Amino acid sequence: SNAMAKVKIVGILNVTPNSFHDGGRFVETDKAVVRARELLSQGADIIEIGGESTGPGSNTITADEELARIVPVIRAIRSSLPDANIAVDTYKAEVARKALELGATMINDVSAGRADPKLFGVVARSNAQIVLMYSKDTDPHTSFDERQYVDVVRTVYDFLAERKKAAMSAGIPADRIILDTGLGHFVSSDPQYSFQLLAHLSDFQDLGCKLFLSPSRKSFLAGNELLKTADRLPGTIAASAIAVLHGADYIRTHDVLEVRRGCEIATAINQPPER
Amino acid sequence: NAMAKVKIVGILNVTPGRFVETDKAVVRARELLSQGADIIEIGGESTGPGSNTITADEELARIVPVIRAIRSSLPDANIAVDTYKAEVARKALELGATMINDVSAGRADPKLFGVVARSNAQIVLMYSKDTDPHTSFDERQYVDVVRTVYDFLAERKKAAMSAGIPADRIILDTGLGHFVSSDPQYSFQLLAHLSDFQDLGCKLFLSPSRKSFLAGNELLKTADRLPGTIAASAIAVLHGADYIRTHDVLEVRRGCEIATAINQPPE
Ligand SMILES: [Cl-]
Ligand SMILES: [K+]
Repeated sequence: SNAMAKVKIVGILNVTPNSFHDGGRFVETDKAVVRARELLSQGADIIEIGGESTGPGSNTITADEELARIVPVIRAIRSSLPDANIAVDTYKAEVARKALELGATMINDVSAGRADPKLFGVVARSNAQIVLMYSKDTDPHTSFDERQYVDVVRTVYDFLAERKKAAMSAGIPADRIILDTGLGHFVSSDPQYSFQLLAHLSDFQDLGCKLFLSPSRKSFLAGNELLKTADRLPGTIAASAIAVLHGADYIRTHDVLEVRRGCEIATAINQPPER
Repeated sequence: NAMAKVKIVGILNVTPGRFVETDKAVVRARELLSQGADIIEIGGESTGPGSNTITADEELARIVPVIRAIRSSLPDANIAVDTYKAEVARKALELGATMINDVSAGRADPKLFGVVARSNAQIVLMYSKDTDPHTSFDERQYVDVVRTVYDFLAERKKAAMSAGIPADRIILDTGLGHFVSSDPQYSFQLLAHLSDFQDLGCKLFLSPSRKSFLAGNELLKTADRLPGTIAASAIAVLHGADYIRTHDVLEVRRGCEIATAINQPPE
């Protein structure tokens, strides 16, 4: 029949220790597992585990520290929740390699394969999907910068087409390549460009890949009131629903319950009558 | 011998119909005073990242009814106005404000210094990395942020005095957060070396006030920045701050009292 599939909701699971010094890792691992269960309980389809933040102001960490953070978490989830689908947010080949050996089935590379020349190969030799994100910066840690564009849609489309080609040349087929236009500071600290990408998201379907976006209480949702993170849930729901309406196949979020429910409405609007 | 406590400046933002704002504004003003604020700083125009310009008429429409309401209901309240517009400062001073905080340090409106010169009010000159009063998201780097900010404040104090404002009515703010840089390290460096600014001979005013430079390694959002704000505000006082601007009057006043006590020499 003509049934439109629901969007896949990607729950964000960031593993960041509280204590700066050594010790207290079992406690942090246990906390991450509890959060993973809650994400699944709220209806997340994929749990995206990351040990290194890449938003503005974020610190770079070594592959060893990154693995020390996520490995115990991945192992605990795969062991107790084997039904759960795990994605790993990393730009390092060594980290991706280990994550894939442990059962992760998706790698989300904020640098679209530019940070580590070996990452595409690692993904190619697995059956994992790769999410290629557009970023205005070469460095995987994005900057606060009010970048301007003549036409952001063209710039991002051209970048994603080139990264898709590069991934395919490295051995990853098109059916395992997912594209993310980026939103917020990854695109620009000037919010207009994020809204323009959302308006024209359907144009990206021509690249022949599933689409992944993360409005997720980002900067661009501040609006006229200059709303801070705590007040951006309605805007996050609206932007995520509109993204689904315009073609998003995956929505990444910290607010699984609410964003899943808002996106269900977008899917229902896109659902043609059963006749 | 007894060192005076810092003056706490309570933030009262009047940024959104119109009339539904004033009784609520008076209620908040009363609460700021109840918590121990010495000055109520009314601001009708946001100047943080992503903000846009509002007209002088719109700014006046926002703040004037609030100033009038506070003067009437809370006559003992000292009022400051956060504005870069001469026309707005002029009206605020006529109505009783005794302090004008200019995020542009007199650069945005060539007539603002003259307006303040022709009053008995104090002016707060803040350092901003941008010429436009609405600050940008920009990870501005510096070879020596303390030297850059010090020289900027010196030049601005000189301009204020040239316009007719005496040194005893000039207050300096190094800026913190995005005004200095979207890279947090520079805000911490200014707090470390705040005592160096005492050489300019003016009282010092700072506003850590839950700014994003306080996010730290955990990338803490606003709701979780109170401990950092308390620590930063207390260290600012320890290092020479005469005024601390905040939304959290009670807690910041109490934390700052500890810094004052640490600065109190023995008997
Ligand atoms: Cl420099
Ligand atoms: K303001």
